[PDB]
Amino acid sequence: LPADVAEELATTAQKLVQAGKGILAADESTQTIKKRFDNIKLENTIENRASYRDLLFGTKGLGKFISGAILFEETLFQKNEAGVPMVNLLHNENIIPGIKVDKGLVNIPCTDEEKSTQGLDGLAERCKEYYKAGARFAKWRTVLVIDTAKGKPTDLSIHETAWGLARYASICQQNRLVPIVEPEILADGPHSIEVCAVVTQKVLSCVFKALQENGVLLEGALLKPNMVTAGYECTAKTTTQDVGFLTVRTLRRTVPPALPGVVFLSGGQSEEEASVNLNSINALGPHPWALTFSYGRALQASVLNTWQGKKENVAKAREVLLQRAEANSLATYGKYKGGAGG
Amino acid sequence: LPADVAEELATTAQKLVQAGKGILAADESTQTIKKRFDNIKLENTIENRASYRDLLFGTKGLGKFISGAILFEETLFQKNEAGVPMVNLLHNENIIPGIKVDKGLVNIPCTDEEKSTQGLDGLAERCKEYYKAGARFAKWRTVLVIDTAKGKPTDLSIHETAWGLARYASICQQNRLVPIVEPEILADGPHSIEVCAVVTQKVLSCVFKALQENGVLLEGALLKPNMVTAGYECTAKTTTQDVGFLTVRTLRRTVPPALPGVVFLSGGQSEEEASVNLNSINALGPHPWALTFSYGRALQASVLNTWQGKKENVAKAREVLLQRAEANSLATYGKYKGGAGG
Amino acid sequence: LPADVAEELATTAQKLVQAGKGILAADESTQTIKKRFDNIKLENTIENRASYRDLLFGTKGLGKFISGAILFEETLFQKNEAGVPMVNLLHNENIIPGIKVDKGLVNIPCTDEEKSTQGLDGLAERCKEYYKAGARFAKWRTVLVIDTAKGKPTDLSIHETAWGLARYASICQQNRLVPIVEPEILADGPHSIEVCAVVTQKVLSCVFKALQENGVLLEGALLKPNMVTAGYECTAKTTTQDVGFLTVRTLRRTVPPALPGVVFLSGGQSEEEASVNLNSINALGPHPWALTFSYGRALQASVLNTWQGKKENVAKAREVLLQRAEANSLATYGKYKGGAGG
Amino acid sequence: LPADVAEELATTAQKLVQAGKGILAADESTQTIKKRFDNIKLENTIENRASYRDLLFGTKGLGKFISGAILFEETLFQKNEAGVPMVNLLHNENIIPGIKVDKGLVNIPCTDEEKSTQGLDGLAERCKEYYKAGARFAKWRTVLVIDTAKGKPTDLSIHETAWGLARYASICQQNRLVPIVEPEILADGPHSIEVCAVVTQKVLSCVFKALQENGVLLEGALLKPNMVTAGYECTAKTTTQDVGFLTVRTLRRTVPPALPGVVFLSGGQSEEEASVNLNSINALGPHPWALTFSYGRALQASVLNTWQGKKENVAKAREVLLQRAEANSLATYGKYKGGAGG
Repeated sequence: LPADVAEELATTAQKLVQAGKGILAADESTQTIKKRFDNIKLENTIENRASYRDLLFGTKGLGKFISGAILFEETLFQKNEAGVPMVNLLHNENIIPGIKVDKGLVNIPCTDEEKSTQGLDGLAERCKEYYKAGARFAKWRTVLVIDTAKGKPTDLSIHETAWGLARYASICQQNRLVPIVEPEILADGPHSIEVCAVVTQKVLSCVFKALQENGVLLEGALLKPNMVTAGYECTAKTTTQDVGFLTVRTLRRTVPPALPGVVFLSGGQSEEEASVNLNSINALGPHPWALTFSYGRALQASVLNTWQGKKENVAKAREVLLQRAEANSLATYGKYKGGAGG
Repeated sequence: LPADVAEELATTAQKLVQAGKGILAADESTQTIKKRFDNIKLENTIENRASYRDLLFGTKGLGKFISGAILFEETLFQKNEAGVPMVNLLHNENIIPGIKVDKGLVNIPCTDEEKSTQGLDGLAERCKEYYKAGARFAKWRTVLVIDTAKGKPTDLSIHETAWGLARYASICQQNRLVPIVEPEILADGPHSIEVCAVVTQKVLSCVFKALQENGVLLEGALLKPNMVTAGYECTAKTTTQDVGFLTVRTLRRTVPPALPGVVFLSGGQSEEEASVNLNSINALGPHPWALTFSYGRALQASVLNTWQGKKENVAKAREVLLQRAEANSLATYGKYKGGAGG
Repeated sequence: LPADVAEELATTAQKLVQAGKGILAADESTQTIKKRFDNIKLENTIENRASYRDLLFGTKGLGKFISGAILFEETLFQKNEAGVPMVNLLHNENIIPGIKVDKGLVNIPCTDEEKSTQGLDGLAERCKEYYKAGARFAKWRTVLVIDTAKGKPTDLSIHETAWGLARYASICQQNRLVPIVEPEILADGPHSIEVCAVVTQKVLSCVFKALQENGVLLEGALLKPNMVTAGYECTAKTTTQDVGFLTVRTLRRTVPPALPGVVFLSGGQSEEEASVNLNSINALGPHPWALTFSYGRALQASVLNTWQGKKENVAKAREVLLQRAEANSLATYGKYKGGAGG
Repeated sequence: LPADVAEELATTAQKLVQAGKGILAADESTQTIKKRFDNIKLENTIENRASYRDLLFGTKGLGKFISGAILFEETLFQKNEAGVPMVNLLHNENIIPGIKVDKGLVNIPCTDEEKSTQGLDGLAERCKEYYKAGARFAKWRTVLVIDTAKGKPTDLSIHETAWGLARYASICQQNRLVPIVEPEILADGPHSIEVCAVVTQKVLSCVFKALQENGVLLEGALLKPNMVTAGYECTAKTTTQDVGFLTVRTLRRTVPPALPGVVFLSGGQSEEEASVNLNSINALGPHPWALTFSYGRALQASVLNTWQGKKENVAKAREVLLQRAEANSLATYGKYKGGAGG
């Protein structure tokens, strides 16, 4: 890898997880964002989306709590109503433009409907396309599922996820883009927080091994794993402390120090849950990597809520955004005392 | 895998390598065919290709020496000058329509220009599109290289190859399409035939393992490997006896009997050489699988040559096709005495 | 591997599974044989064992149904009461002396009591020791267990078994000894004959892959797998035909033609069950390898029974031996009609 | 793994690499020590070794620079001339008793004389035997070699190494014994330091992966790798700065933070060089793990030299020990200024 691009990779990767800042994931596809909009009964118009992405990226002050924003293709190339290109709104607040570059989840034949992530085809060309658009980091999401009964996640699922992410990451780096390796394991099921730690540890082990095999520069890469948590169905009352501990443990057991940081994913956690947990993790003293956030839902839920599509509520909702952005910023320093919303 | 599709895959896989028949590869992309045409100084027009494909698939009597013909997308959906759909010319002569599903070779980042075969994005839908259009089996080509000095093929190559193929092969089988797993090792370089056997043995072992890992029904699939030959620069005069022995050996050492047959590839072998070799192979007593051919160049060279585009030479050319196509048919039984051309 | 030793390996491996002959496993350790003896209330004296091994190996005519006898260390070096060395009794009846060379099963730390096989330490020296004693083939037994609920056999179990056998086999060959690779999967449990086929296929896949990695000459090796059968607890009434089919399928799906033969293991099957099943397997037409037996209990049960330790019953029991030896010999040709005992 | 043993392993692992202390390797086998003694023309008698070990473990004040000392079986159970048990000399100076558990290197069949470390047979029982005798941690040494031309280290080596270590490491941990995973890559050959980094990175990656696969509690174990240096024939004058950088890099790229520390090995480095290098390493700011030493030769050379066996030189020699032992202690803090000998 050219010493220049390499140096670039390392720089942005490190800038992406600088002290007190996380990444806002506003990369919802036209489909998923529809889901988000439906909750506030908003019409999934191109105008509505543009107004939304403009609401987030235009929030004056967002640059202190956000290091980078993961953008969806559309948004990466669009402008708001007043002709201001979205990436410029980011630049205004010193936020780094990012771009989701995977073409979605499909099933693996001969597995009980376990996902595979499309995107490798043409990815290299797209990367350049995006860099020119002003993007500096990319994201590719995979989905693993725990089901002790049905033996999930199977080795094929794990191997597939390992190799895919690896291939993808090796490509982005070639094209001056820092890869956010996202091997998400879904909390779905009655599995306990212990199983989650075990499965999460196994997966990450495989992941990094694949990264090694393909030659992914860890120093110019980021990991976006699921925090260790109980299954959605597990009645056993686990505490935020367990979450933090078990998570930090499994990470220390797998993630080499070369990796600049870990940008956590809220998954199905509530906005507060994510803030607290993230906090309880950093609360656990000095870690060898940054343990920040890459929150989307956990950062947008109330925003999208209080907005209701009605521009009359734009400012009001922009505050809500900073409210959550600051919570998670302090949570970075283990300084978030539950209060910025519930 | 549904008992119905399984049975079908098994059926066509076995039909595709029936006694005495091989596969005709006429799936040349617009670019590659251009190269072929350039030799006879023919213009790479749509009409010219149409006439050429038509010339091949029209050859009355072709069905006795040809089980199936690998078509390129275009040819799979086109007709000849007289409005006759190309697939129909095949049906006429009882030939099975095949389709090349790989979207091309690309480089693996962090390897000395080693390839990665594009395709998996969409492949499922495309497979359906093709099945409807009368495609029964598919093709995917991977390119490995031997370079002892530079340590090629690297594990990354061999790995990417294995997983790529297996990924494709499973998708195809899901969509009633028999997959021809093509792990081609370029005979380029001064490597000896002994090294070719070793490397090939390795490569195959890794491939079949990935096939297993992904759930590729061997009984409903086929393999198109290179024959065990010396390198293009190996001054060591090796015999066709050697080619036959080593090849049969490395195959017995790696291919499970559940695999219907091996459709050999000519590569850079002269039409006669490919025939001779394929004969030397089959000559080695009964084998657990069919050791047939899936030639393209070693079948078309003389035809395209004698044709010169001039329709005035159509039948003259077609004769040459049957000349070769029969040569190899006998080679199948080990009954080919070097004579059908040189 | 020296062409001479290699040639030797191939020869004995092929001689070991010649037409109509199987291998008698009389390699019970002082512990296990105690178990066998207890059933007839025999004292586990050295004299008793010697009388026993002498009863088997002395049976005039045993050389037609037995190609080789797997011996336990002791027996390999002992003589009978009249000073006749055991290996000489074998030579008399043209039976090839074999030797169990693994030091037993221990557990794998961090697995639910899954076995690991000791023996690698010093194995090479022992091999020579044994060859000098007149042994030509060796055996090393591993034990895998199916438990869908507890996810057994785990990958660690499978990987361990794969690598161990591999290491062992590569050593024996070096020392002029043909290795009988035995990856036994126990029928214990409520798993169905379908699961057994699936698990057995997975395991064999891994096994042969490891063999490849270590460089085990398949042509000078033998496999001793468990037949595909229902779990001991599975109430679902399976037929001998299913057993035969499913077994042959999984074998064709994994075992390369290079492997000279497969010497089946009776495990917990009754003497007849083993004869019938073995028969129903060969009944399934021409196979690419020998599918013979390596029966021990299935060959000794009635012998040890009718003998009762009382020499007055030696001849009577010797007949019983041939009775079973012939059953399984015909079963080799798919010619065993249930009758030689029940 | 029991919470009690887990805690213990974790404890001693962390104690074994406490600030400023390293490990003294005096586990030399009767044969290797003979070599050492031959240099000072001393007779390899039982008494001589006893006096030598006694000289080392008696050094009043040694405990400040030495956390633990790797003993050979003999020394672990012997006493000095005055009847004082060797382990007691250690306890006196608060040094932790360690034991080498590997039964020696052997060749891997079908590799150009690459090693395989014996031991696993019995290791469990022996571990108990040793724990009782006061052994708290253990040692196992694997030897890999770099030979770009002959493609060394082969995957078979790297694999066997990884699985061997992990197998041992898990057994030790079961029996309250902290395992020192020793993947030594011989600096032999003209390979550059860049290649050493690459190969080392690879090797470590594979090792930690096997450790994971086997369930080796990283927190209760330690690693003894080679430092990243150039080959014995590499005329390219590399600096200690380079050694320090590359080494720190390849480690950050492969070692999870859960691993307490890295106990470096001198190999063929001169006492001073090992000190300098180890200093250049620690000099590179704070690290997530302890980058201490586990020297043997680089600690004993001058001592054994100045001793000449003549007890008349005992104290004179002991001073030299503390001379070096302190050198490295400061090297630990990056405070060693080249002066304690040359």
